[PDB]
Amino acid sequence: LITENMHMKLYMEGTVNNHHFKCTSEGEGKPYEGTQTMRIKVVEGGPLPFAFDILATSFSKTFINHTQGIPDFFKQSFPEGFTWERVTTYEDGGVLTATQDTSLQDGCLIYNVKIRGVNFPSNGPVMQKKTLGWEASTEMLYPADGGLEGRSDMALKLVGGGHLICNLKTTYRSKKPAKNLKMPGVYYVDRRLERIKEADKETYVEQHEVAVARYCDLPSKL
Repeated sequence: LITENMHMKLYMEGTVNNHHFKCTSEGEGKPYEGTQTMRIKVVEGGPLPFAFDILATSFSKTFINHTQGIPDFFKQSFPEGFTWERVTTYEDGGVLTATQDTSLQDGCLIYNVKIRGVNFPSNGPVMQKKTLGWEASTEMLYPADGGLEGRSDMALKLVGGGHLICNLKTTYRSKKPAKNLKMPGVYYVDRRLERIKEADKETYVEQHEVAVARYCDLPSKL
């Protein structure tokens, strides 16, 4: 059902500082090796007046390599799928919220994303388009209410070097009933999200992510 190779389709709509846009993507990856690729089109609203980089994480939790017994909450949620919602707070004032629906319709993963970003400073690297990709990041995940919550800090590279830091809070909800879910322990996902190709003023973007889950491998004294 969640096979070694899997494809996905995405529809995205939203608003960043009064600017409306829509996106679509199709892609594929290896859900069990944590690897994936999306080719993304801006179909309405382009060329975007803000750095495409703020959207990157809105574009895939089925594609995380879960290893040492680590109950895979995202894969188990199938056939019925799961949702996520997030608020990302940028240290210079911008806030982006995203609510997403992940389903599996007739062999293919369908993603539906709604974005709303406000308060981005007009003199900031995001609105001035002075960003250069994300550094690697670690998410810590912990169980809450029969779902998972996530916490992460991320660094967006700037022109002239230095970083704009942002903070992520995410709630994961299964649509499959709790007595069918082995819930995992507090765990961590390390991930790297890279841009592979762009064209036509970021109206075409190709994006690749690798992600691997872990329990803490450090010696314990207890």
